[PDB]
Amino acid sequence: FGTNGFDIPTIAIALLIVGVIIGLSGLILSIFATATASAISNPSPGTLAYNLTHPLINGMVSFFSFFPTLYVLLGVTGIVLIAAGIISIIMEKF
Amino acid sequence: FGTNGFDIPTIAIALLIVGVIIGLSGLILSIFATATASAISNPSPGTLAYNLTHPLINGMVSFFSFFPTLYVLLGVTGIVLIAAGIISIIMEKF
Amino acid sequence: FGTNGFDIPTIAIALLIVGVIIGLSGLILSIFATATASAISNPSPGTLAYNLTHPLINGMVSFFSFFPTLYVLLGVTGIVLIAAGIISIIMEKF
Amino acid sequence: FGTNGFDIPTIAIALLIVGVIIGLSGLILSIFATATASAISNPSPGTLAYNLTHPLINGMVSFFSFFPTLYVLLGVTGIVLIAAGIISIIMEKF
Amino acid sequence: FGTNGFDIPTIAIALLIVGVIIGLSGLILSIFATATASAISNPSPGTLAYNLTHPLINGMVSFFSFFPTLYVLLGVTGIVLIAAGIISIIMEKF
Amino acid sequence: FGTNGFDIPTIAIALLIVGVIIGLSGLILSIFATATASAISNPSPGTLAYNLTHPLINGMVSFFSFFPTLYVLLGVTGIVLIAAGIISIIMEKF
Amino acid sequence: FGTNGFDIPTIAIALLIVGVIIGLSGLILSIFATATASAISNPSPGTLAYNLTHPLINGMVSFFSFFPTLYVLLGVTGIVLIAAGIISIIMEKF
Repeated sequence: FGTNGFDIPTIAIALLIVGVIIGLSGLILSIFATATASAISNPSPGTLAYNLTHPLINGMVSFFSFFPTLYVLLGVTGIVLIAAGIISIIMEKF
Repeated sequence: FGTNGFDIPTIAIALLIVGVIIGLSGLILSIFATATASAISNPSPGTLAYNLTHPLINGMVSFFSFFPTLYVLLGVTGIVLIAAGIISIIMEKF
Repeated sequence: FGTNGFDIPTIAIALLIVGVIIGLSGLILSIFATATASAISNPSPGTLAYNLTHPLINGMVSFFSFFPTLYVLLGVTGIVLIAAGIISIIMEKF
Repeated sequence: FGTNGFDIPTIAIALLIVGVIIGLSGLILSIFATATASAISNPSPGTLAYNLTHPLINGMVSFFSFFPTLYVLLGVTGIVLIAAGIISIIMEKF
Repeated sequence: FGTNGFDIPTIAIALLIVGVIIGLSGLILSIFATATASAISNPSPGTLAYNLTHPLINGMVSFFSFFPTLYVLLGVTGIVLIAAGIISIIMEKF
Repeated sequence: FGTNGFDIPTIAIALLIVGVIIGLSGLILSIFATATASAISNPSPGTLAYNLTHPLINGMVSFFSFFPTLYVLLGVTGIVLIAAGIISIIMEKF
Repeated sequence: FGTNGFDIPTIAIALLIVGVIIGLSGLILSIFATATASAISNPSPGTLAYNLTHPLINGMVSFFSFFPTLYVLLGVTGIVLIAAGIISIIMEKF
């Protein structure tokens, strides 16, 4: 069901795959992050361990704050793909 | 029953396939998402685990909000295909 | 699901890998730094051991303060990659 | 249905294509701009980040304000094309 | 849909591409500039580091102030292109 | 989207590249200059080390004061380039 | 009763096997865990044996809390398998 490489069943299968992978990833990352939160303690505000450890958790927080826009762009890509398929169909179907 | 590549039985079979695949995908994704909801807990509003985990679920929500328009475009594609078939029939059938 | 080398499932898998590795790294570094903090003592402000040891901990603090911006740039790289993929799709999909 | 290169079905197909492409473009640009608005924050009116970032958003606003007249001219072009077709028909049809 | 090289679909696609690229660029530059603002500190008004660092941030501010007019001219170019297309159509369409 | 070598997407990409490189350069130079300021001390106003070291820091200050106008000219170059592109379009587009 | 490797009797037999194995496993693990609960005592809240033994039972509890989602995913796999069989039948049965 297509013209050259655009197959609606293939598109649906790809959507299935990407959705399941993203759900998987969220699950694994949340489960791991719970363990990370459990492991690290809060020594004190101002002794050596604090100076040694604070920037690491700051970097953790920053990167995990960067995740959402990555996911949003990944979502946007699919609309572009389906749309390019539509236009390619229209171009030479008539 | 057609002229070159437009076969109404083939079209009906393709519609069967895509519909069943989409129903399958919805079923699997919902069942998996129920497990995801069960697994992740709500630690607290403001401690480390919250900072570590909140953006992930935000990205989850965003992508799953992107799904509907993808499905709508996928549906729109079929009308274009059937219509191109109709026009191609009319062009050289007379 | 792509054109030449841009595969959304591959992108999601790569995001999974990088996120898990970064969480791992933070965990290991924090656990090791706790041991470092425990091991080294504070001899006195002005005798020989202080002169011998202070610059080392200063360098420790400095490098660990350098970590955050490294992580931020590492996060920024992914947006560039996904975006280049989007543009490459658009260029020859039409 | 024409004389040399003016084909009313071809004209209708071209109108279909351009309309769908323009709707596509508006959709994609709006969805992307929502993400852009979400990503960038407002640091403060007068510190370093403001000086560093304000002209960029000013240029964004300016270019997007330039879009409308581009679209209007693009629309005007079609009337000229159809009209040239009409005149070319009249010239040698009699 | 054109005469020699002026194709309205191609024009719309080009507008899509340029708009998306400009939005991308603004996003990346703002995100990077936030990190730049975070990294550099304010040592003091009059010691060595100030003399060493102030002209650099001055040059930063100047160039980023130069960006807007560049964007405005880039926007102006498209009106010229579409208009040249219109005139070229009119010249030999009749 | 152009005539011979003037491509608006290429221009936007070039602007992206130059802006990011300039931000990079400012970041690296400021971070290095902070270390330079930390390393060198102030011996005394009138003994040997002062005579030995003062002209070096004077040359440092002078060159870094020369940077801003270099950046301003570098910014000016882009307006000239875009403008030459506009004029070249106008010359033979009609 | 199938096409290539999808055999409904084989599927039913596999379901029988997996169900019986899972029931077996639950039985054995519960019977063993009862003995584990009987064997270990509660020395006191704060003497040496408590420090020596508490983390072990904590790890026990954690892993056994991890079991349920493992079982849920194992259950989900079968729906995917049966569904892939259905789609494979439909693809080339017509």
